[PDB]
Amino acid sequence: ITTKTVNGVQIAFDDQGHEPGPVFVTLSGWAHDLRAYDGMLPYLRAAQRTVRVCWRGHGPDRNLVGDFGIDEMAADTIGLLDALEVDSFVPIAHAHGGWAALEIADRLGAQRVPAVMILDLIMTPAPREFVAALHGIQDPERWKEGRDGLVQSWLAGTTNQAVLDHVRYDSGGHGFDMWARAGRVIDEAYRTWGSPMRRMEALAEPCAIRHVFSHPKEYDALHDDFAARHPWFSYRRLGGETHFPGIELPQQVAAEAIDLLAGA
Repeated sequence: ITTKTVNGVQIAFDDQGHEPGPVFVTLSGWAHDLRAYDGMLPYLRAAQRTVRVCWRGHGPDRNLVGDFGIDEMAADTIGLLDALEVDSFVPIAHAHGGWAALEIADRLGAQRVPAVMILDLIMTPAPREFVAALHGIQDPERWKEGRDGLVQSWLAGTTNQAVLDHVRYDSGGHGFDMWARAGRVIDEAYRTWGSPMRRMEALAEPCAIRHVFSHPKEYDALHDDFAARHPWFSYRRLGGETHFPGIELPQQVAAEAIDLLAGA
């Protein structure tokens, strides 16, 4: 694991592979790091240069950082990719990392970012149960309750050892400060855009987006309708038990990313 100072903050990352073409850039969700992509990584790096990126405050340095959100996540990873002289690249973002993935796509254009894959991101407007949990993890006294309740629904009774180990053992060293911030940023993201589908339609020059998921349940039909209206959009339900398709089904998700890049 290596680090750079980007925008005055410490960004940890991983740089593997030398195949030519667009670079895979992995972006995790809130309160976990590039180990979310340990399963996919052998397949990704065999295919393309692969850069796994941590968010600010998520690297080995677990000091509390200044408050930040989606605009900073985007500017940090862009500044990192500029420093690494990465040209065109394809973000792979887990759940609400997709908000930053889309902000990055929107900032650089379709030629510098020709595709984006998103993993298990709520595509409807935010359910009220969700918003309720986004406020419970902002609760100093009961943020742990909120997390366990989010986690338990993310697992959905799974037996997949990789997903179990990642949630139980591989996301330590975070607390109220980061979980409350995730509550703040995810809540404000739905409040501002309505939904990530609305977020996508606001892209001036939409690149190729693919949403890969196992958890929403409502509707694939909302996806069919979105794909039928926008040729740049695709999607695939994976059939996994969990909220973590990249960890539960790493080869299949990698195959999807390699497919998405091939098309674009």
